[PDB]
Amino acid sequence: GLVPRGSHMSGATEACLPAGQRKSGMNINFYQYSLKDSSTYSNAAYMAYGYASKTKLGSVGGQTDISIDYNIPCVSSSGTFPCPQEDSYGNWGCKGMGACSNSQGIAYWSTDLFGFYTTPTNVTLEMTGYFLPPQTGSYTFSFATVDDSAILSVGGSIAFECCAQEQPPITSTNFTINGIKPWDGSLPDNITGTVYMYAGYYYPLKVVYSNAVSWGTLPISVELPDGTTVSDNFEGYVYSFDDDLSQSNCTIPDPSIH
Ligand SMILES: [Cl-]
Ligand SMILES: [Cl-]
Ligand SMILES: [Gd]
Repeated sequence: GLVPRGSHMSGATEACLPAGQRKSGMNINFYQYSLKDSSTYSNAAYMAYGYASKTKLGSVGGQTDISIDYNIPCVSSSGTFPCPQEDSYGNWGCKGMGACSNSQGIAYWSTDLFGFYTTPTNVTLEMTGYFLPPQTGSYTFSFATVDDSAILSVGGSIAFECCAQEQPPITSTNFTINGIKPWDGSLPDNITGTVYMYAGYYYPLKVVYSNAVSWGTLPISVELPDGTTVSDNFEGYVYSFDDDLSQSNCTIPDPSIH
């Protein structure tokens, strides 16, 4: 037929065409989160939107390197250096540093999260922007591991509303990757979510990440339709647009027929 039939039962992921000035990178908003609170971040509502009802600490924009790798200090015989989690041992030392005199259970202050001075031991952050597929097809997003709790959402009315990136979070819990810290135990590594995307449309993207204590980890990747993998540095794929709530045509509910 003259036209494609469209994804079945309106199943295409909603995307956007913002007409404003495109900016490289994602916006990162930071919110208060309590040290050693292992329960708040176990709730879907909290991870989708509830985080923004706590105190906003600040923000940084234009971030293209979006992976989290936060290692606590080891106060060692030779000075204070960050300890890779896999190198921590005993009660406690860090391999190649000897015994550490400092507690694993207190808050620590650092700029390791996107240059923003905060407590990476205990914080919640929201990354927002738009993913621009250069290729039409299936994209598979993944978290290699999660310390401590995280979601990733893709699409208009899932991540956020088109042309409304800067607005209070929407209530959708239809996560693309659910890496929420379980109540009982934890969850596997390399948790994944797949989205079919049309080249040249802007797909809203939200990552919400939380840490309660010590090490923070969120290695973010995407597998492209060509089978190659982009890890950590999403330069060329992620962008921000200032809100334009007046741009009437901004939402594309079905890019499969637009
Ligand atoms: Cl350090
Ligand atoms: Cl050692
Ligand atoms: Gd942690």
